[PDB]
Amino acid sequence: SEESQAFQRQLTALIGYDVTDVSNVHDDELEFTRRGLVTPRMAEVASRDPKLYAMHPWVTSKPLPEYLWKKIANNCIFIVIHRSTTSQTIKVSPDDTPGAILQSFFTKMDFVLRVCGRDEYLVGETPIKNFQWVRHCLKNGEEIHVVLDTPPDPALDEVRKEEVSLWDCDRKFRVKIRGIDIPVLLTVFVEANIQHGQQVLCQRRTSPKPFTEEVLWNVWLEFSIKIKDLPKGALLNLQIYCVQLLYYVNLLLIDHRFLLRRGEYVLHMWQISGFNADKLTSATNPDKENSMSISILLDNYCHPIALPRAEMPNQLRKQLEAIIATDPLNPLTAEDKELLWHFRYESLKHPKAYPKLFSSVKWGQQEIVAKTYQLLARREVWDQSALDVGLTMQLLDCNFSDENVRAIAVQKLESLEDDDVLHYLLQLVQAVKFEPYHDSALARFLLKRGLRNKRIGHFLFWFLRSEIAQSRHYQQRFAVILEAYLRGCGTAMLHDFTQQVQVIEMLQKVTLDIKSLSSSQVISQLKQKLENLQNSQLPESFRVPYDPGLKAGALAIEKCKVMASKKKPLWLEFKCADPTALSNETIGIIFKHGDDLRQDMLILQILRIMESIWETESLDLCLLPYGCISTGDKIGMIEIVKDATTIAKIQQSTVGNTGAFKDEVLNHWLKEKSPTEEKFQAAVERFVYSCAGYCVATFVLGIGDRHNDNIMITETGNLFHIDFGHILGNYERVPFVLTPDFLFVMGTSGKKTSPHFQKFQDICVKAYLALRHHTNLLIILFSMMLMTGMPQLTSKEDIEYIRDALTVGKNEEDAKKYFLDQIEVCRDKGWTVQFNWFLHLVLG
Ligand SMILES: Cc1nc(N)c2cccc(C(=O)Nc3cc[nH]n3)c2n1
Repeated sequence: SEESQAFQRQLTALIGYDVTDVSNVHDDELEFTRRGLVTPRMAEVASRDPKLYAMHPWVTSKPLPEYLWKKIANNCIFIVIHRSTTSQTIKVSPDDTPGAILQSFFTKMDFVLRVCGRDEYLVGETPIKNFQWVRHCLKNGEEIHVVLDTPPDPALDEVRKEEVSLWDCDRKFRVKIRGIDIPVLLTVFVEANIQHGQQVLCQRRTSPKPFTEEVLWNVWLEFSIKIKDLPKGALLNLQIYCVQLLYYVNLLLIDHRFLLRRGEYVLHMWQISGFNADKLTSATNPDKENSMSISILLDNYCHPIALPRAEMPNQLRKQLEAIIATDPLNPLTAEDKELLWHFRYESLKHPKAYPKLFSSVKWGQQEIVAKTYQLLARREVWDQSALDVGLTMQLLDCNFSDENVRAIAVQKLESLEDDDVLHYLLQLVQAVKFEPYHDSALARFLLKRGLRNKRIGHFLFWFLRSEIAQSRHYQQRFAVILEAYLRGCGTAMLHDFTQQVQVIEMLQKVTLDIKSLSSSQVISQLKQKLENLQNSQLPESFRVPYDPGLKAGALAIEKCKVMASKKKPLWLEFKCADPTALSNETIGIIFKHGDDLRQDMLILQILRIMESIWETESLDLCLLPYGCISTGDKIGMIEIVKDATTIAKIQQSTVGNTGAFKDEVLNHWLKEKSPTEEKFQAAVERFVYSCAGYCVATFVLGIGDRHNDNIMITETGNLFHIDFGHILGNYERVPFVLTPDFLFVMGTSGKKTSPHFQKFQDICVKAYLALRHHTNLLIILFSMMLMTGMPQLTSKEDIEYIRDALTVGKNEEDAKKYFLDQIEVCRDKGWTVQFNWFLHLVLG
């Protein structure tokens, strides 16, 4: 069909990479996964209620927090229903269904309740107190404005039609290293490794030969592992040294069909620069003219080789219990491993032991793996226990190459409601990088979830698209997942994603084109190019990628400008394209090149997770984790937090480009911007909370020592950090930033105390203690973040920072003292560090 031979060109420009291309593949695993995904996709489309899918209610089965209950007049929430112009207020109880909120308007004085100014529907059988939009209304002191209208037509979604034994040969596995060769450049040798989940099962090498643009060996490298002991997910890892590593490449020793890898191979190798997820890829370097390659041979006879509790002492029990207790990063000695293994059935009654128990497995032994599978059939406790995301994330990291282990963690995620899937989506997507195969329970889980809900589906799209555009190591695998998702979301979203891509691609060339001049001469062209695009180029509107609910209209040209950073970002403003928009505020997006916005994404995501850990304890630490979409390499968009200034600019205003930071200023600015002393005391309350929130979160993440220009505040007291790639993204110390100008708002002056400051410490202590209950979760997310998104900064010693910060092993009281001491390094230091940042960041 020419229709579905044009559709493929659409998907291709939507993905940013061509899936059908078969030039950089040495097998049919991708075709196999593309085909492989047809069933889970079609199963999901056929399974979704077309109406609830069309309206995508943003719901939560979580209890309504205290800070929102303690902000209720009397079991009464007010909604304002709009039509023509005619407003109308109804007396509604939190437990009121939105279906019954109409039987309180069609009788109390068919259709659907849509939020004013956004594509957000209050539909289905949920208590209204459970709609995400209702909770944010209660939080920010805002009236709930609904506009009655027609439900979208489900028919708008609708998708376009479609239609011997390895355990029987005891031979030592071997690889023939024919030789290497590099288009253009010493001593050089191949190192060959048989790996499984970062566990090296064997090591062999070749003889150091002279480094010539062509180096041959024709050697057979016999390993000490039997053909019959090779576990599925095992990688032949080939590497080149000289001693320093130069290039690597991997090859699954067992394919997607369970066949021992036989034949001839020429593999284009990945270069190094300057541990991480890129070193794990089964993908080869597409760049042929430049890459080093390697030629090998694997035995190829006949011959398809296919792959098919008692008592316990006391000091041992207590030794075992101490192992299960230890954090995810604490290492296991052979003694610990042999212990976990011997008492495996007793280790099975503790879900918390699974990562350590599965890590104590000798995967290079057929019989052992076989018994581990015996163990997996006795999974009742794991299956029954309450789902633990931190524990679940652990079995999906780089340390576990076995599909059956990985799949039990995916089985545990199936019971996550949409709300929670969004909290962990970015990291589940990054977790695909640790999958030995392109087709996994996780890749299908991501797919099943995207296809069932447009919010998860929208973000799943941008997340995959971000990776396809800047990761050559994982783009193929990611392009196959995106294509699977796009062939089932519906033509509605299909067309909708098309609008989005056109706009953002248009605005990126502009970003790059304006960047080419590093002035009044600049201010000129920017307004010229935005005049061009506004005609028959960018269509009427488009969804805001970081906020799927908002549709952005035309460019309010007058407000758009190039900003003053070494990298010249664009400050763009859009009219809301929705007439029902209660207001006339624009949509502010920053477009930039030079910031590894991938890093901000991972950080902002953990920031949303800490806001959620604080909710389990009725704490609102007022963080502003702004929308942020990475669109490629060192490029993307940033949501503009309205009514906000940089702390340094508030200083540069009444001291100006100096360092003579007056402790008086911030409080002057806050009073300057407050219309009443009522609003001033809220702007002070929001400050204490916001400051405490960032102080802890920042400290825990090891991004506490920040420059003055990289901390912002709203005219309403909300402080917040920015530019998360600018630190460990390109990196005397302060633990976090708690300067004298902040402290002066709180009431204190240098070495004193005030009510707000004690409130400050009591929030900080609570907040800091509240996260320590999720030590394991945070350690794993922090760990996964460094492997998948922090190029260079791994070491493992960078990871182990979080252990120290989270003061693991320490009891509560010892942990409260440690934090208060950290608040003291701040008190002691005052302006020392900020001053060095000016001395460093503004002058050298
Ligand atoms: C999040 C936010 N909001 C602003 N109002 C803003 C205003 C000026 C500059 C930046 C900014 O540079 N943010 C970032 C974040 C990552 N890179 N740059 C801003 N970021």
